Amino acid sequence: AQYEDGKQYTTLEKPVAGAPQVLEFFSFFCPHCYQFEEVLHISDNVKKKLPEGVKMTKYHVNFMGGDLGKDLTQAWAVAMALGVEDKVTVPLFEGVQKTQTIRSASDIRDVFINAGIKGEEYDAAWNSFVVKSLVAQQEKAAADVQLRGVPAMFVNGKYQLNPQGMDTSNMDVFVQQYADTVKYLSEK
Repeated sequence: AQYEDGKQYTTLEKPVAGAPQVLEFFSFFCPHCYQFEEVLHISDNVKKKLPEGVKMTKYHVNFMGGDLGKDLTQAWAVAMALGVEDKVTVPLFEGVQKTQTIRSASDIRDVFINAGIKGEEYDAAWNSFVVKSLVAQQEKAAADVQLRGVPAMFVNGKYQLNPQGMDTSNMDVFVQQYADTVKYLSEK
């Protein structure tokens, strides 16, 4: 075939019912995740090729960066609750991996303040039970699907993208192949 199990995707031997359609995992500590966001714009190009009425979900993970990794998963919960993903993603990435100015929860908070979220509103979100369950959601979904590596994308809780089995000479070709693969898996 042109798309083969084990080549551009693997299949979960234990499928995850009730899963979000397109589910993506990342960590602000994850170097390929940085590329995926800043250089490749994977999420965005996948979206552009998906049907619509297709929900796209992105979650942070705990297993990188110890204590700060968990702070970042709670911070990403705040970002999702406030709808400000598109305003903090880049400075969180650069703060962790480029400038290395994020070392504490307070430094994470600074990024949100600078992006214009109000102090009171951030701290209230940070401490809210809506955010707590949004942290639990991120953890449960990672737990449902065996997750030991990022970046990772799952489609309908059954198919996992396998970018190792795609071409990397051309960055644009890689992205298109990746997005086309998600679309193919989507209509499966």
